[PDB]
Amino acid sequence: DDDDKLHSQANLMRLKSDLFNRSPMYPGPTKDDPLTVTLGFTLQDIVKADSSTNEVDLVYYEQQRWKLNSLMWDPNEYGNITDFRTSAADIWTPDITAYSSTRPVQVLSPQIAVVTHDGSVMFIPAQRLSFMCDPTGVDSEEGATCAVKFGSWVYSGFEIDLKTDTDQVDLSSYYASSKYEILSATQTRQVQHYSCCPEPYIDVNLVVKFRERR
Amino acid sequence: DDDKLHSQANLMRLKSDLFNRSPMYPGPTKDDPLTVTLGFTLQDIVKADSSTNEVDLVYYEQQRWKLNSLMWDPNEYGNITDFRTSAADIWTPDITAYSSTRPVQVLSPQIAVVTHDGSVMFIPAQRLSFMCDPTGVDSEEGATCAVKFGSWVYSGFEIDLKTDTDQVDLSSYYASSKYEILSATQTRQVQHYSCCPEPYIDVNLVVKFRERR
Amino acid sequence: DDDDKLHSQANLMRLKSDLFNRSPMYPGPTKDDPLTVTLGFTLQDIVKADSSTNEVDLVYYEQQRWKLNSLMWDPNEYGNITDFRTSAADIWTPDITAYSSTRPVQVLSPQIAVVTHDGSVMFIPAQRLSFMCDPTGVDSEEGATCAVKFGSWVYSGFEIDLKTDTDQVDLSSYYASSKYEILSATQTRQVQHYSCCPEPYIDVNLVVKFRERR
Amino acid sequence: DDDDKLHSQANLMRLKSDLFNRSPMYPGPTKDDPLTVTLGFTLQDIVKADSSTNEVDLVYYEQQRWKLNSLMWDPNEYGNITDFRTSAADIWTPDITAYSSTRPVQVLSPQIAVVTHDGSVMFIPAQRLSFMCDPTGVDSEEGATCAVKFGSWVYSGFEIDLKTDTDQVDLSSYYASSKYEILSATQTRQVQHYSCCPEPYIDVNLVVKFRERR
Amino acid sequence: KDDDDKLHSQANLMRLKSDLFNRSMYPGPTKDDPLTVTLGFTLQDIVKADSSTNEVDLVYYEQQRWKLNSLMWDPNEYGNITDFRTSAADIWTPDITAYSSTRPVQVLSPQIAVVTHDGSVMFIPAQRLSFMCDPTGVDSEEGATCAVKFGSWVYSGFEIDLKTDTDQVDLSSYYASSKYEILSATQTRQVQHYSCCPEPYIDVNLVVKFRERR
Ligand SMILES: Clc1ccc([C@H]2C[C@@H]3CC[C@H]2N3)cn1
Ligand SMILES: Clc1ccc([C@H]2C[C@@H]3CC[C@H]2N3)cn1
Ligand SMILES: Clc1ccc([C@H]2C[C@@H]3CC[C@H]2N3)cn1
Ligand SMILES: Clc1ccc([C@H]2C[C@@H]3CC[C@H]2N3)cn1
Ligand SMILES: Clc1ccc([C@H]2C[C@@H]3CC[C@H]2N3)cn1
Repeated sequence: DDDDKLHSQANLMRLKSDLFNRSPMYPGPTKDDPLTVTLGFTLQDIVKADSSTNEVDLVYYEQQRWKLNSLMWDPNEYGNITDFRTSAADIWTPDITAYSSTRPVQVLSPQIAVVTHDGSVMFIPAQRLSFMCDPTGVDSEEGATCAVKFGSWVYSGFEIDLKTDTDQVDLSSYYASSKYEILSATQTRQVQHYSCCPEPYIDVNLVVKFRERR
Repeated sequence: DDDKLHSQANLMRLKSDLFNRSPMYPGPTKDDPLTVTLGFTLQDIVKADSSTNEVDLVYYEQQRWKLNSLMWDPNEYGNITDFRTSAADIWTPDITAYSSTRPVQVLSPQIAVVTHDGSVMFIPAQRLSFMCDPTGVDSEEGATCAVKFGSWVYSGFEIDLKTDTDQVDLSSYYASSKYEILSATQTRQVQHYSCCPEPYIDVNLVVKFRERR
Repeated sequence: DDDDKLHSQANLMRLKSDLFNRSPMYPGPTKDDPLTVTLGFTLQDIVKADSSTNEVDLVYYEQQRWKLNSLMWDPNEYGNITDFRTSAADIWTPDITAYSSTRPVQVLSPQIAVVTHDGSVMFIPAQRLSFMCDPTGVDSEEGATCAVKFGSWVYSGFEIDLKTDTDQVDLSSYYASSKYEILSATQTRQVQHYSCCPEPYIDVNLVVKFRERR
Repeated sequence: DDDDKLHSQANLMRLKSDLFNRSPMYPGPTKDDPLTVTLGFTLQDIVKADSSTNEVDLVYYEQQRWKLNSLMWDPNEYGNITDFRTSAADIWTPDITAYSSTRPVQVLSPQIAVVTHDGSVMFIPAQRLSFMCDPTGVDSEEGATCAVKFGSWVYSGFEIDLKTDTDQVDLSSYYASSKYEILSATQTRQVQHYSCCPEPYIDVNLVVKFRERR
Repeated sequence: KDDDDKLHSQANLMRLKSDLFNRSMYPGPTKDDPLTVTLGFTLQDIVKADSSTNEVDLVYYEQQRWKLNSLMWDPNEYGNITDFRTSAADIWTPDITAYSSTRPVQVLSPQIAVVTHDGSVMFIPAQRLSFMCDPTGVDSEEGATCAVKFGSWVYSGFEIDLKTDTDQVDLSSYYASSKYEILSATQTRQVQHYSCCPEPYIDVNLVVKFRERR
């Protein structure tokens, strides 16, 4: 049964080939082919809050899900391969960007996604973000409140739509011994209009109330 | 399903037919001058280091230009009016801050939008450290600083700049920033440099600011 | 005279060619072809502990080992070459990622591995890591305790399995005059489940007890 | 004129393709075929003088100019194209290096150079340099005084020679409101010798005298 | 006259280089076919000693020297070309790495090496290194004392050997005005053994004894 191993790999190498070098590179969404990306935020730590610049440093991971008929296949032609991991470079990925960011976002996780036979893609980049947020109040019972919104930078609402599965930011993995404890963190979808462009823009707005321990 | 398949067969076609045959339109020439429109939305003045006289801004810079070479007719492609593309896939203008003091930091996806008339728009969100003496930032008057943005390699006869208005966009300036803005103006300038015979256009960003109170 | 050197080289260039550029795959692990990676940690220095952000900086090396039938050769027909060094780019390498990390990991070693005729691969990246770690207690007899877990970020337990050779993290090479002395450092295998995914995920958890030297 | 821009381009695209793609790119100067770069500095600002490490940070741009015969063409064979801009990684560029630098040089500007028909090339990289410089006295009448030498790292005086246009640094762009006032800034050709190598090495010595701006 | 002579000299060096790389190739040292690098340090400056992390930052240049068969030519087929400069990435270079480093080494110089007709290569990368080093006592008569060993990361004592030209580090270029005076600096050949692997590994041990100025 090392022969069995060899087939499962002949097949995966074939599925991947037939997908990525047959009808090459899906060109991103268009008005005519809109795409909805599901966003979820696991907040792990509020690393730093610089009260003299009003920047705050978060480490989270952001879970992204979309679906593409172009990534669809029947397992029964690929030997019951239901899914597979691939390089995030190998496929179109959504350009989800933090709007109040103040340094380039730092990737903490491997650039790899998982594609399923229904053409559904899931991708979870863990990131360190520095964003505009005024920590005044972080040492009072009330704490301080901060927001940062995540959305497509280039695609409108007619091209990319966003939706969350839940309002509650995942705090189950929040670092126990963090300098700051979480009081609430909500992921909410929003529409904004910008002075650049006629169309609306979907973002998911992350709102975090927090304070120092003791 | 079916209709989706076509509008992507088309997009893959347009993209292909454009970027191949002239892989690289090779940039402007005196023969083929190009004007790029600049706008600045100021988001935040993060930091003002009075000990080094560096100031830190976070803004985004909106760039627009036009290229016959990116021109196409919607009816050739099933009414595709425009599309998103990688910023590496196309020629982009080399707009550089002149009094910058650290490499500019890109905060946005490197992607642009191309329209059927061959007009391109691109908006890099940037964090900039530039030369600026914040003395006065703690007085009613505040402190004034300037930093000029312009092509680094292309002259006025190759790239020209113009702004659609002189007021820097402050509608999205951070409400709880350490510094409040008093005025921010984007104005076109001509300078000459000791390096080169021809004139060089820059858009000069002028910002008066003071500490929030 | 010197001709012998020339053969050993023709033959290494041949083995490498026949392996890499006459492919037959390696697409990474799948359920049908699971892979077990051996992890070992040599802890070199606790560089910094920042009490105000609850971040700690470690310098270690991470010894990885796996096996691949696809990298297997009969040395007889390659001038009796038993192994060779290759660029880590030139092969599939496991995506072993620190979960509590707070800045991207810093590579301190050459991006090179050694492959043996049995298809066994060993790769030891030296790294600087910053992770969520609360140093409170670092200046008491007891010291402070911190954990960081290392695992595949994208491959589950059905694709990648992890195993240590020993529970003892290697302190042989730990800096003598480091700001912090180690009181124990244990590498222990674990299974977690995550909100993202149906299947379990293996990680090796590094647990470090430390305090300020005298 | 639609076509009068298609021709201009096809020519430039072909011109470039003739010089690099079709031509074997020039292997740097030799003792047998030497080369003179002409260096110039525009000093823009002394950003930081750190008297706890004796590092000073300058921001300046360095005008570089050399002539290559491999880079000559006939504007008659390319629709009268007297010159063009191209990326610095398409051509050979001199390795002019700061000798007393303490942090790898930071590029403030795009990596693009201008080539003219007679083969002359100009390159103006803008940079930030941390170099070894005791700033004691920077708060007195007479100020402090600092040197940093630029010159080829690898090529000696028989491969690369240096010229300046003038031994006055370009203070025309010095930041009027800089922490530091410039008192003098001179650039001078020099010959050194080092242990490594038997020939002499040519540098241009930048010497700044400055004080904290009253 | 000279226009032709410099077109010949170039065509030969263009040819010679394309003879050595674009044909004839060298896959690093083997036990079969070993190699000795000769290391030498010119220490230039101790920039920073951070007593809060026990990190020291040196700025030095490292002279590397090895000899390769695959790199020999006869100047009479290549018009008396005794040597040439070429990019480090066109030839094999040793992976001499700092063992006690805390931050990835920073390259202060261009990556170009010199190859002579007898196959010998010289490569002098200039570097900024942060390494593990308790600087206590640095403000006393007797100062502090620190070691950092450089040596191959992957290659054993049977693939790469090391030798130094002298046990004295070059302080003839030490920054006369640095925050730290050097009291001694010696480079010493050493053999280590590690858990990971069976054979000896050779390093050169750099040992610096230093104090703050006055
Ligand atoms: Cl494609 C993808 C992204 C993220 C993940 C997650 C599952 C485990 C836990 C976090 C991360 N690793 C799994 N797969
Ligand atoms: Cl190419 C492009 C088009 C539009 C934009 C803008 C839309 C969202 C909000 C500001 C910025 N991102 C940015 N880039
Ligand atoms: Cl290749 C090149 C040509 C010209 C220039 C110059 C244009 C602006 C002003 C001085 C410098 N930057 C810079 N680089
Ligand atoms: Cl390949 C090579 C040869 C020589 C050098 C040296 C010559 C000058 C002085 C030190 C360094 N720069 C550096 N690299
Ligand atoms: Cl492929 C490989 C082999 C061996 C090693 C190790 C042996 C010496 C000590 C640490 C590192 N260098 C690291 N990587």
